Amino acid sequence: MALLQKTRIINSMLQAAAGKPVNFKEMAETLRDVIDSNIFVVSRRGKLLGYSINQQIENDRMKKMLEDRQFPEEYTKNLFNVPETSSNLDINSEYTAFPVENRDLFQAGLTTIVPIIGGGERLGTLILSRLQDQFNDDDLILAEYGATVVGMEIL
Amino acid sequence: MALLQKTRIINSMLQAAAGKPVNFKEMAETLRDVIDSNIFVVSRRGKLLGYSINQQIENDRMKKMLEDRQFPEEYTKNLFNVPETSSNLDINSEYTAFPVENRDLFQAGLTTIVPIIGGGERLGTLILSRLQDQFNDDDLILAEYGATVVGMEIL
Ligand SMILES: CC(C)[C@H](N)C(=O)O
Ligand SMILES: CC(C)[C@H](N)C(=O)O
Repeated sequence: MALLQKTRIINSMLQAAAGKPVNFKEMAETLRDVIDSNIFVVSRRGKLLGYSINQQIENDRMKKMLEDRQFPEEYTKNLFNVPETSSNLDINSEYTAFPVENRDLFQAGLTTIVPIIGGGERLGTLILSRLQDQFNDDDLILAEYGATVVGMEIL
Repeated sequence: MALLQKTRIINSMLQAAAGKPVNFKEMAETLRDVIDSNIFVVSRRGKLLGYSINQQIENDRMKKMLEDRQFPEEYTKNLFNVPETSSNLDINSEYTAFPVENRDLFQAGLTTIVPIIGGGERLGTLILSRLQDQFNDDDLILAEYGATVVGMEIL
């Protein structure tokens, strides 16, 4: 589908949701639907504000992070070192959203890191991951739209 | 410039502005910059919440509307009859944003009507107008992004 269709999908969701008690789970599921990727909305200190999983993986440490709603400390800290969107980061990147013990299995795993920003403040990070299919401009548009509005709905 | 560049321009503006006292003038100027068109954010009852003019026109009734920050009653009412974005509406459309006494002069004037919606409620209308150049998907994406976030910043 065309980009305008996908943006319309986010827009209808935003239009109906404003105002109800903010729903990051819903935003993550929407982005997952239009970007076709795993979605994690991660706070400054690693708290999962929302996520939506597009691939079930059999890694226990990963399943725990989602049950805990908490990403690792070091990994989460290091996300501040990416000041601007950085896309198509491969399995060997320190920023990969796939678990490192499974690099062999997820050799084609791609990660996109999107700073969530609001008031000149890095409020969090929106992480996108999936297998094999390179992220393109359209995915970035949708990703950044979502990160911007999440940055707003965080306030 | 690519769409992703233009969306980045709106995004930086939104990112710095949240939160300061909402600024519809700034939003209108931004959209004008990226869509290259006149921009009017019109309330349910015709109040100009914001505008940004890309073409100065010599029509006094129009200059008054902007000084008053109020569009006409009938015209404003009839905007509810457009439930979804309707673009590239010509000079002879009842929805035209050009003054009707100057139809001859503005024969190539095109208008796009974008419902501003929030909570299942039509909150207003975002109107785009310009001469000669047809609106395309990219303009609509930018227009609808802006209308959606205006619908939110109205709440
Ligand atoms: C999955 C993510 C948090 C990181 N690459 C890790 O392996 O812990
Ligand atoms: C400009 C607008 C409000 C309308 N077409 C009019 O002529 O009054």
